[PDB]
Amino acid sequence: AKMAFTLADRVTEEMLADKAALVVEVVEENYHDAPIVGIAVVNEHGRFFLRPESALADPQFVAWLGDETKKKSMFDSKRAAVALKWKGIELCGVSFDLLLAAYLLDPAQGVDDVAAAAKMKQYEAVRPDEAVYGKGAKRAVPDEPVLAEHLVRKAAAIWALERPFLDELRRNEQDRLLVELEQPLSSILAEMEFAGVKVDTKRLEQMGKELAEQLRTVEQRIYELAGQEFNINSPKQLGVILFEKLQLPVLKKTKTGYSTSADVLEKLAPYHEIVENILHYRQLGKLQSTYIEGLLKVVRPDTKKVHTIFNQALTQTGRLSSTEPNLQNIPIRLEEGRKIRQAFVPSESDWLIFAADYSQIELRVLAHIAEDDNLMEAFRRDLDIHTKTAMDIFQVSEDEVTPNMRRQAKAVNKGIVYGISDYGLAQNLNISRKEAAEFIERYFESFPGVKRYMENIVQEAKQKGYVTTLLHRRRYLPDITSRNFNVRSFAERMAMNTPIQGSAADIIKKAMIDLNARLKEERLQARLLLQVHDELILEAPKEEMERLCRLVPEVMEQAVTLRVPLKVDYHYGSTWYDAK
DNA sequence: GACCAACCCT
DNA sequence: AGGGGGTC
Repeated sequence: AKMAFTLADRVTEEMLADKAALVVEVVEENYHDAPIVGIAVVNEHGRFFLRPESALADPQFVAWLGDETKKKSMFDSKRAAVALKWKGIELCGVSFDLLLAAYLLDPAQGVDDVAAAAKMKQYEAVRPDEAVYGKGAKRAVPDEPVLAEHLVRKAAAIWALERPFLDELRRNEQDRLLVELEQPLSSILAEMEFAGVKVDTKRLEQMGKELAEQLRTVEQRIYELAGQEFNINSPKQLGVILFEKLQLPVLKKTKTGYSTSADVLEKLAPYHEIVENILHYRQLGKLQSTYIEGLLKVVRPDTKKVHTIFNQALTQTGRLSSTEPNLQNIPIRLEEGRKIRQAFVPSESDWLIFAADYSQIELRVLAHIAEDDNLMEAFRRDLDIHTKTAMDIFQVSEDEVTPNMRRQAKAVNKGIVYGISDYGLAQNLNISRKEAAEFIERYFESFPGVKRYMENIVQEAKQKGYVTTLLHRRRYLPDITSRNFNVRSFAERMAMNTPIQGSAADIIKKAMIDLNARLKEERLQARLLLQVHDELILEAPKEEMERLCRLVPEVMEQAVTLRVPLKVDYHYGSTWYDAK
């Protein structure tokens, strides 16, 4: 049932209306320096398909793309915007992004194409991308009539669905969240991804060489200690060596066999010297395969940069994620892995890396939303929150908090944030369930506002069907009324955690927007490179460091006003590693 | 190609 | 709480 459209050979004026749905199709998953395979425009004058070689060489089309007063409705405008950046072309005037609209309305739908968004409004006259392009090894751009019809159907769907999505967003009080936060963020993210992060590949290659050697040493030790050679990475062979040949106790069983997770191996260590070597082996192998080799695979040889993609429409809480590479999980906890960060360097000579991070943003949001007097006081006094929680739950003075007490109060604080239960805290602290329940009980005795919040939010999630964040992000929790304890309990944890994690995500997004405007106003050459949930990483000329020291924390702290202050710490240095 | 245990981050 | 090799 073909949809009517003009398969245009040249760009004409009626294609350049000041309101249109626009599709700029980039089929490669990684859109950096990738082909644009076709273009489609739908507006008041009709529906059009243009070949990219024609349209992107046409000066009037390029000027239309870059004209802020010519409004476009798209799906996943950052994909388009980034692909066009690599071709030297600017995309402006995107006033509606259907991907981001669908994500705000319900993140649980997993909307990743136009067809999935359209289904939300009983619009089905468009195919899923997976049906048009196929999947896996059979993934292919189809021939032009099939391609052109698909792109026009997508554009037509966008044109049809804008009004219904914006109506619903408004009813939800999410219209400003789309227009003033997620859409402008999307363009900031596009700049970040495009700029990329410079990598010292030589330093990485030498790290790889050293690891290679330490891995050979530990691997031989392991075969010496096992008394035979085997695939250390094989769960079958390793399970046989540990739990049969060597008779180590079986403390945990996997669905398919013996468990060898790090928590289990740490318990087995006293019984045999093989265990610490296996652990060290896995630590090095992780660094080698994921971080040295993985990173070296994705660095662009021409520029020596990595260009991540930030998925802004994926997480259930409002966080971003990062892929190919993931720059939000670069090792930091153990010193040997943290050195990987010495390979991330400024993109120009005499530039430095600058990192700013919120101090305990999740707990401070909790203090604000729960209005707990004790917690709010703690933050208003800028106390070490974990020491203070130790003092209250153990009923001791600051002098009497031992390192183990602080470690445990810390785990409780994480637990309260992730809404965990006597059971989940017990596993984390390696203790009994009754003991955990005693900690939680003491916590709530000291922070009765937090308890009140946890109760109130679970009830609100049951009453309304969802919970919300500070800036009106939403998460639907239909399992909250389940009669199955485990399923219900998980939904309740989500009710408790989501306004905390999600409101934190809202605040840092708003900081990024405010910061980008300030950097411009000041005409600084400093640029945002990365976000890592509660921190922003920038590069700038050494001559701008002193100004950034004042400017960046202040923008991040003033992003919203909460009942308690926000606090931002910062550092800078020659490499990401040194920015500590 | 798809899963799953495993492990890196906040 | 939220993400991003071996074995069939």
